[PDB]
Amino acid sequence: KGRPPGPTPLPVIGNILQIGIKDISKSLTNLSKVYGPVFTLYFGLKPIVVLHGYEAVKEALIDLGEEFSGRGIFPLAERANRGFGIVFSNGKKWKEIRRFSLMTLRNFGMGKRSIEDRVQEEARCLVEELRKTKASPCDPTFILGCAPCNVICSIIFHKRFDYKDQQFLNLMEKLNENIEILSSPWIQVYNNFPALLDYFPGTHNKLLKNVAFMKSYILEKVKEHQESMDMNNPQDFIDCFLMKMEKEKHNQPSEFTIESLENTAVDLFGAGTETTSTTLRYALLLLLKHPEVTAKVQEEIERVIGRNRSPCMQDRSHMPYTDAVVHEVQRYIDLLPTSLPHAVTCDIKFRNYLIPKGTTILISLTSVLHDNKEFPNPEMFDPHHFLDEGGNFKKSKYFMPFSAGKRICVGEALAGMELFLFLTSILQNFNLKSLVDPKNLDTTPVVNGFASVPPFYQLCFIPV
Ligand code: HEM
Ligand SMILES: C[C@@](O)(C(=O)Nc1ccc(S(=O)(=O)c2cccc(Br)c2)cc1Cl)C(F)(F)F
Repeated sequence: KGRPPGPTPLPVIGNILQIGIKDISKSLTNLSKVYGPVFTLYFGLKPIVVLHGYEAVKEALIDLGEEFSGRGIFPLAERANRGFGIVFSNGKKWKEIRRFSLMTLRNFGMGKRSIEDRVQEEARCLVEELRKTKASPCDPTFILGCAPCNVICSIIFHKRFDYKDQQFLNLMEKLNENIEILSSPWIQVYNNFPALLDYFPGTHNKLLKNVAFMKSYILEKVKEHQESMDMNNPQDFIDCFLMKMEKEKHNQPSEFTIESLENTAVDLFGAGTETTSTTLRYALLLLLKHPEVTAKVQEEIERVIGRNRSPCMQDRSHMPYTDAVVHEVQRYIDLLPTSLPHAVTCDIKFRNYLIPKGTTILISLTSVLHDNKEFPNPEMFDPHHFLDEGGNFKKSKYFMPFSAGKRICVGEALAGMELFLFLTSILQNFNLKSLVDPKNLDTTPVVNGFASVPPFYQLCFIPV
């Protein structure tokens, strides 16, 4: 017709009654059966266009990539973000900062030391810290959160920290606080009613204070770098950004500034820590529930890699089962069910519907990741979803946990390295033991807002 169809919204409240609050993804799936793959929803007064199923997602994100390359900024994000980096940036500001970040985040994008070497050092440090637990019951939340944060610390400041260093503990405290705030179920009420942000500013003020603390901490590092930076010899992301700024002195306007560097660094810490941490925490929980899966991974680790050397990225192609398990964890868990909000760059005609410039687009990653035809029994954890009859790795165009198109995760290659290297290192050195027993523990995702998190669990890391 003209505009995508949808349920008639109620005045002021919008479509909140149909969407709900607990499971947003199931509501979008039910609405798609009534309104089709392209439908309109109202988050208060804000019109949102939801894309359900692979065909609609692939046509928008890949075929009309540039048109759907914009980032939709919700009321809370708008108030909690003073200055943009990469995540909430748009236009030429986003295009330049993203292109720089992608080139810098390549394996050999920051001088002599590789991204892999930084992850490999962290994987070795992770094992040493799990060894300190003395095979006693523990909540892995803290230890599994330390490694991805330290990888970004090693990428931004060229040096990792001891899991006891106060400045590292402070940085993690601000990141965990911000995630707890963003993952609080009553937060979407601010997006449905942007007026409530003015009457109840306590939420966004706390996010602003933690971001300002992180920005100022990063500012100390950029000054230390400016003091000892050697041009022609970069060691990290800051060094690469400062020399890009030197190349930008001619044609002064510049998208690359000390301010934009602080914003990009906090974005990389925010988007790169909890995503990887939660996936690792969920992976270990799923490995406890399925010890037969864990045993087959350990068989591959013992045969391809030994016990006398650390795992590397070259081992992955020779390890189809382990690669399938990693892919299955990401596919099953559906970490970001609706990804990050998108926005249309210009007025476009999509599926015989007119979507005007700046309209917020919600990509249902669940509809792709949990496709019934591509993954028979999609609500069940099964490495066979990424395996053929012979046990060889079976790729899927439906594997979109990092989303797709122009806005695809900048840390896709990094997260892949971290997930593979950390999990193989843990299972090479330790056997996972549950105090509750495999039958008793629940692995069903706890969807509270716009992120899937595992339930609380404890486990023993027994050395092999
Ligand atoms: C398993 C771990 C991870 C998952 C599942 C994940 C997932 C995602 C998803 C779904 C998006 C939204 C893409 C979109 O807008 O459609 C995203 C964006 C982003 N992620 Fe990741 N991510 C992960 C790890 C990381 C890491 C380690 C980094 C650090 C380099 C990172 C940096 C980013 C950035 C900077 C963006 C914004 C991209 C942009 O607006 O252009 N992510 N990620
Ligand atoms: C700096 C800030 O932009 C921020 O931290 N934002 C942010 C961080 C992580 C994600 S995430 O999608 O990686 C995510 C979100 C919740 C739970 C998990 Br697990 C992962 C999304 C955002 Cl907008 C802030 F908002 F604080 F200002």
